[PDB]
Amino acid sequence: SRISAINWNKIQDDKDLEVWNRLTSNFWLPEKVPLSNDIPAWQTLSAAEQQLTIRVFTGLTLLDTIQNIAGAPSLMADAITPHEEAVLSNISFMEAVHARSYSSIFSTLCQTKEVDAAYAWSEENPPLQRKAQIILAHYVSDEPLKKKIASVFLESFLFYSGFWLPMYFSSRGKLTNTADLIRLIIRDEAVHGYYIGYKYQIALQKLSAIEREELKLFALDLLMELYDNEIRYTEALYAETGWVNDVKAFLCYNANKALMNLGYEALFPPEMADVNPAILAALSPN
Amino acid sequence: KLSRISAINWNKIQDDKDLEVWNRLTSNFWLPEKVPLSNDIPAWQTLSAAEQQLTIRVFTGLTLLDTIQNIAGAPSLMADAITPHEEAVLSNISFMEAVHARSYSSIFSTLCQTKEVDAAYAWSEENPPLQRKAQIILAHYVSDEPLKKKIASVFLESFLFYSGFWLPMYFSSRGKLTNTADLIRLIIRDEAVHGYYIGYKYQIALQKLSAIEREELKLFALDLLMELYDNEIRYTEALYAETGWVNDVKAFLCYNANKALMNLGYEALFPPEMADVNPAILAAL
Repeated sequence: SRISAINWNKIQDDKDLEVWNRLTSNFWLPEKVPLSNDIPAWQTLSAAEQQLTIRVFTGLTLLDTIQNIAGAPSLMADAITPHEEAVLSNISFMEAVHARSYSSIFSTLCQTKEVDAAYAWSEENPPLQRKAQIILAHYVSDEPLKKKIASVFLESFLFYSGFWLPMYFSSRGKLTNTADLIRLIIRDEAVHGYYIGYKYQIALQKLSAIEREELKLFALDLLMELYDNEIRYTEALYAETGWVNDVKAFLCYNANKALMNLGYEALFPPEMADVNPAILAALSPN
Repeated sequence: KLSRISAINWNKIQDDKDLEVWNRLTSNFWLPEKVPLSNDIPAWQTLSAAEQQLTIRVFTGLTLLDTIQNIAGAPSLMADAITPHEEAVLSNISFMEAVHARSYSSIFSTLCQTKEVDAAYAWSEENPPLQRKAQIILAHYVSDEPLKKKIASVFLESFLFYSGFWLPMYFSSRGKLTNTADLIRLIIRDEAVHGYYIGYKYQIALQKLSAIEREELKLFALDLLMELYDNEIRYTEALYAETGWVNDVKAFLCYNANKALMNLGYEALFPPEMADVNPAILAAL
């Protein structure tokens, strides 16, 4: 028995139709955002701030390119309902839109030499290569639940973390339209992690207690590995700024969200995940 | 990073047509919800029990093909992309295939009866022709013959598919089911670009092969087209049996088989005498 025609009037899990409706309904393209209105704001940023922004965004671009190419697609083979497969094909597509959005921003605000140098930086940056390597290794592996754990960490932790910068600038009245575009990405990202995290939880109920325990420990070890590598990434990128400690706190905040999307309890105490209300205000994240 | 996957750069297009198609397909985004299907409810009851059943089975068969294209087709063409932008384009195509398929359940929900719909599904799960065409195309998508996969997908989209759109487009000319006709038009606006683009990439791949290999593929194409053609003929003679339009369809099958070959860069296989179709039908497409 091959493939059967999909019946959307035979939903097997109401969650599938809900996410499908939310994701498709929230469709958008970078051309829909008035990025050109940030050109003046861009001009008020220091040379150091401009480089920082470009490198950060190139980093996010790498992550979504992977999610578009290997991430979302590697989960489609593990879907437990035909409707899930359709939703995953929408997620994969939107990851392409997300990756494409950064080029939109580069075309509108930056100079070619400046952007090309950033792409060269991303090719050699240690922490960025390592994080891409780690996740990608799980995506090509044989263990489905580990692919989902990696995917949620990529979306609810690694990604969100890069959103601090546009959100900070926006709180200062700079790059407000780019910030709007990032909130469009977050609106998708929040649902992606939630959904994939939910499917992970269901798969867990079908396993022995010994097996759930092995995955829980795996989850925490992978998180600490990605977390500490993200701290190093952060300390090098924001070396100047004076914003390193704010970003770190943001990392812990999102790591807790990644964990709960997986069905686990928050791991970082409030004293480590205290995000400036200005960032939270201007945010609208998970 | 390193030599692994690199961040995609849309300001360094490697083939202008990748950007063109990306913009056209994303610009044409749509969902079945955007179509006032309900406005077709009245006209729907003006059809006999035979017509309704026929229609529902045609749409079920089409639903089977898109589901395949969404999960197996488009996705298998991924590994064969020759530019990063093509990969992103194929992911959009794969997504829209899910929208196409989902659209049919919308039509059933808005105009049919549960028992009546589940009837078509059981039918497709055993209809000899349908299961065979699905078996043929799907066998290629699973293999490691990149160019054959492209030939197969072009046949699945520019030939196998359009062959079912005839019916809905007739009602359009007549006056019945006008909103469903708008929907089908949206699916066609996508389908036409899909065959064109993939046929385009197929031709790029051909120039890189030896002269003997191109002839080999060129022959393989005709051998696959005919096998699906006769299997399609058997499919048409059955469903449209009653009605008395089988001839109209047999003539439509040939029309789209020539257009599918053109997407691959080949010459027409059926002379205009066999691939002729009512001007009204064509005027709706």
